[PDB]
Amino acid sequence: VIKPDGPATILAIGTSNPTNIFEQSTYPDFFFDVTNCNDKTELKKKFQRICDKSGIKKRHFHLTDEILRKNPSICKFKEASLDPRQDIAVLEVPKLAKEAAISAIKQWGQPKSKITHLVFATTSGVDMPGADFQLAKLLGLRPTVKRVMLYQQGCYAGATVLRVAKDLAENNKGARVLVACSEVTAVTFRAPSETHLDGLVGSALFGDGAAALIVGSDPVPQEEKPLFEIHWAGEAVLPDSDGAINGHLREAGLIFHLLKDVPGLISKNIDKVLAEPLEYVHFPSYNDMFWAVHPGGPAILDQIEAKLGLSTDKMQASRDVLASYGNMSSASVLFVLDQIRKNSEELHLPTTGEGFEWGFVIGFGPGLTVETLLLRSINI
Amino acid sequence: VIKPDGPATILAIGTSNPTNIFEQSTYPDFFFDVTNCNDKTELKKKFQRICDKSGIKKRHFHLTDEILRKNPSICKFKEASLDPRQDIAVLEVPKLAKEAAISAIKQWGQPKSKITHLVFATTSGVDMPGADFQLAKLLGLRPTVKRVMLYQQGCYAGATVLRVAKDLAENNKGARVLVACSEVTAVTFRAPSETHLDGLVGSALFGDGAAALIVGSDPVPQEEKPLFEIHWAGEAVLPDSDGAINGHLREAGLIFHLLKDVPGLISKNIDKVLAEPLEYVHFPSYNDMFWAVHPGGPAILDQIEAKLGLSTDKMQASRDVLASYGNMSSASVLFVLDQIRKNSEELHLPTTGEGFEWGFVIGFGPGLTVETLLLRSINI
Repeated sequence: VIKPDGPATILAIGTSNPTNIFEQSTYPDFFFDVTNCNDKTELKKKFQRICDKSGIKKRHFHLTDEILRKNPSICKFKEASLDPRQDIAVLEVPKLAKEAAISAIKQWGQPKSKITHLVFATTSGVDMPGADFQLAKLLGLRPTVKRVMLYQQGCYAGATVLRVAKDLAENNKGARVLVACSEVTAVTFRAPSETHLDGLVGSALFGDGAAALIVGSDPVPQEEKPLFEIHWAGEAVLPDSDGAINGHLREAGLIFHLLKDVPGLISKNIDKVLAEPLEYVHFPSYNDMFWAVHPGGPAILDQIEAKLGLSTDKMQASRDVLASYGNMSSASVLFVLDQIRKNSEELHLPTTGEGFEWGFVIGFGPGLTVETLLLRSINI
Repeated sequence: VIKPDGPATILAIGTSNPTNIFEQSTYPDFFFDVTNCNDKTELKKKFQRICDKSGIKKRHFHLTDEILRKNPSICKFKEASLDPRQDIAVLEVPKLAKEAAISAIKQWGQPKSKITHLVFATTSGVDMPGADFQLAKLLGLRPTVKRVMLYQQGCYAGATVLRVAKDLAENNKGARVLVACSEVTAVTFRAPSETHLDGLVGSALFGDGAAALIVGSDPVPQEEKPLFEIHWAGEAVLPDSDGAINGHLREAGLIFHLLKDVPGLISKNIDKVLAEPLEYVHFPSYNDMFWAVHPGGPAILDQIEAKLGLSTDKMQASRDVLASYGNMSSASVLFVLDQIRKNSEELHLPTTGEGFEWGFVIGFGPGLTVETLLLRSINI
């Protein structure tokens, strides 16, 4: 049996977002109006403060005033609303992923018939057949495409899809893995409550977006263009972090609870979590590495930057994604990777990883799980 | 980078089922009583006929008269019931998997600290953190265990977990993958309706059970005992099978729709689906191979047996699992593999695959997806 020689390499990255742009400055106006909470003036001030300090300037949403008017239960706090949320999510998640995938396949330059595997991640609703099948059907991929459907894995899933793609690409000769992460806030949309600050945080942070990439070992010369190589992939459940990030799919939709200690748990343990991939490459300086950190919120980015003593430019691509699209869960870290390579191509930098050799793709989520991948950039 | 030489090998299989045994002969009596449908005498006759022809003699269930009495919404056809179903499923799925895993780890003989990966599959509810985290926590596995959580993949998931474990085991030196499939009928439990024959089929077929296995490449001599080797893994979406098996997680729980043509779609295409792994091993006779076919129902087993011209003993292990535990979705095919090796050890057969060299692990489900793995038995 002939196995491929080289590491799993990202051969293309494509991204998509819904066309409806919602400015964060005036998001509280829209939000309190569609949920019929205009009379909750005090809660609006608190939500305005969360939005102004969220580090987000705009978010793209499938959900509009019209769609929410046609599905009134989604605007209610605890009323039975899973059904219309699913109806929206099940259809929109693979549709958004399709646009990201088309862009990824186009950048790759090779026909879609060469895609042997498909890894799909979403926390935006669940269905049987999954969003993986639905994406495969929409793109017209081979009926024999090997699929890995990652449902409800939260914000670390952008890192999980690459960890899965790593083994699928490296263990199968000629394997070209289509990776797709798509998030639509249909299930998480929560009406504002005086008794649910986590709901206000999520309503201020969560955005819509899809990211797709082609991963494969042994790139074909003068045909495929290598962007990033995956050298190590793994994860870690943080000590004393039980129940830090919980998410439950209920009759009212996806109800989440984030304990106040989440950014602190991440920052106190980040150096230890990065221990194994750092020793693999002989402990390079943190400032000599590129950072594709999941923009969960401004606090997570600020605290990792401060704990590891990173210069302000390291977290810029992560902050730029947060500013432009908010927290798009699984898709976010892949948008960051795309922005890192785009900045590199725009500025004519030595490597695709902003001039740096080694780098990290870090995702965070339920567990508290921190998923990390060590990537090597490609010289340009 | 040193990669392992040999194929992904199943090093142990452990199984579990809830302690409450429900005889299929008298299941209609219990079923119509707990759902308060005793007055639907005509529907009871139809359900009795489905149960008598289901090829199932007994099923193990977590759900009892008492649990259903304490959660009355689960006994209602379309009333909001996802919440109490999830409350039960989220807790019971990893608990049942724990017992299967403990049995698998015990048979393996090596410490649980050596488990580097965890692949978990369930269609019995969804939660964040997933059943994979919950199993890892209950077993006390390393906090750095690499997890692949396969939610809502239906009845082909027993084959999917092995396909995933194949690449994880073969691409990482020293990797020992704990595979766990656990199904608890909490979400699928459906009150009988004159207008939902699919509900009656599922109520007569679906059972509870968990199966766990240790998968790893390059077995350590005189320490680990190889049971089955995985040589090929793949899948196929069947032609003209759109919407054949649909499953939706709604406010009322997991609502499924199975088109009457499901066993026919599987049997008409099975020879073509098996084409790629058969040519890999030079087309051996179907009767010279062992069969670990998912016992979805008696019709699926009968029709594949008749189409491929299999002798009656081939589907026996599959029929025995159906008879003893019913359709336990993802776990079923792994129970079949366990029964194949148990029969082989009991009868002192030449190989672990009932004296045969090559064999198939076939799963079916939403798509219509047919997942197939080619296995080689080990000489005993």
